[PDB]
Amino acid sequence: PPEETLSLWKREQARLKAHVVDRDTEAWQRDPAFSGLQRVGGVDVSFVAGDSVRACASLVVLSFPELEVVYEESRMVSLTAPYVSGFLAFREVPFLLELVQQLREKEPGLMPQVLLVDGNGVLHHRGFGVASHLGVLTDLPCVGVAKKLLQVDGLANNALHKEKIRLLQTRGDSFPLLGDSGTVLGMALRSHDRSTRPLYISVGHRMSLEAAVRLTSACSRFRIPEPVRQADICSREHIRKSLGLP
Ligand code: NA
Ligand code: NA
Repeated sequence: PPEETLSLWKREQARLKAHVVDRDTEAWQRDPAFSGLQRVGGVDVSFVAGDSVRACASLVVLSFPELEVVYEESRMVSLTAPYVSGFLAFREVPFLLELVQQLREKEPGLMPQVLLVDGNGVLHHRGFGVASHLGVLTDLPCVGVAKKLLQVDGLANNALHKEKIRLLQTRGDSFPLLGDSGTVLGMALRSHDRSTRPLYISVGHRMSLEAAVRLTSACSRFRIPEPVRQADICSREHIRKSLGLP
């Protein structure tokens, strides 16, 4: 894309990042068992294999703590914004925001109290990933749940990182991800007793990192937390139906 587009995207990230709230704002977030939390949402965008434009965007809502799907919606979309590392949210957030608003008007009684986002929050090139960008615009508590480590602010998958993973033992075990300067950007979380590869959790909006990590653990029946896993499944199924794939 033109340099003017990146410059204005950077400025919009800065505008919105100033609205990120990196503390807990709801009583349910400050309770050990999340008393008062009833619905947790999950979001996904998945590209059609062999394509960088056509994709499926999905929103699911699950009951908590039962983790049963109570709402699901998937839509095929065309991601026409250019792809630039550090700016993925500009491709994906428009469609996820539209799904949340459709829910808010169609069935407000099913609105999630928090979203688990397949993507990063403040652990990001500019401290403002998809989870933070979606969180600020929806004004919903949002957690970034990433399956791989984004190597930003001096973070690296190095010998130290691998030894810290070795010392993770069970579901719920976690260690902090410290930016080169001293800002903790997220946590690596072992989400399942039988998997060694952690998830990388960071604040999106309106949650503390400690609470976000605990919520992600509470939502994990398998390695991928249930709201994220169900949104991924919904997108894959919708693509296969829409394109007639066996
Ligand atoms: Na509950
Ligand atoms: Na271990």
